[PDB]
Amino acid sequence: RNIEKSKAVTCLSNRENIKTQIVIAMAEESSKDKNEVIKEVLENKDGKYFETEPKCKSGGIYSATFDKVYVTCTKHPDGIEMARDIHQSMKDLIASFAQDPSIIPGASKGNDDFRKYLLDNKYKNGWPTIPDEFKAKYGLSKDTLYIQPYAYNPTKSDATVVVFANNKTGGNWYTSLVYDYDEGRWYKGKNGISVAGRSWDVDTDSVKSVKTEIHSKEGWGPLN
Ligand SMILES: [Zn+2]
Repeated sequence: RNIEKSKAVTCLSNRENIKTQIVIAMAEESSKDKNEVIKEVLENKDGKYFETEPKCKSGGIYSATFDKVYVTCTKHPDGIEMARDIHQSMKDLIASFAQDPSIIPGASKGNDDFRKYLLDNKYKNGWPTIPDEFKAKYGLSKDTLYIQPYAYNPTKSDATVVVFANNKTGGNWYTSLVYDYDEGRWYKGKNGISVAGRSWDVDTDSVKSVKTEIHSKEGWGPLN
């Protein structure tokens, strides 16, 4: 129904509001336990944070963590969490390879082979996808948008990981949606950029890192 989709959109906005209030609350009492800060925001202690305790209309239960602040709902999978999880799985795999080349089977130890490992061993139903409510809110495509990693130089000491989303499950490194892992934000532009063949965040004289580019290219900006 339009009811269920609305519940999903509403919950997303809830989680973003929870995130902002937690962030503000932590900056307020900088020297007090963060889990306790999170608990009071979630429960709307003394009506201080919201008009009422945030509740998911689909009956989900909210959680929030501190690394940067992230919020989840047990009934509404969140695209930022999915991106973070993908980013960390690739980072773990890169660290594992650094101790043991054989963790990737076969002769080829490239980005596609690291991704294949992730698909075979963890994401067995394929890459996770950007939730419809996030797409509706932020003006993204009806197309299924696959949240997925690109590993730059995964066998080397300057390995980096970028998570992005496009309508392909592989073989296309151009994207208009890039997840900036450092900011907790998706970036969107209308002209796609390639995430391949260059570092997430180390610029050279002639080749700007993906991160530099998403923050400086024209038509590019933050979404959430
Ligand atoms: Zn929810």
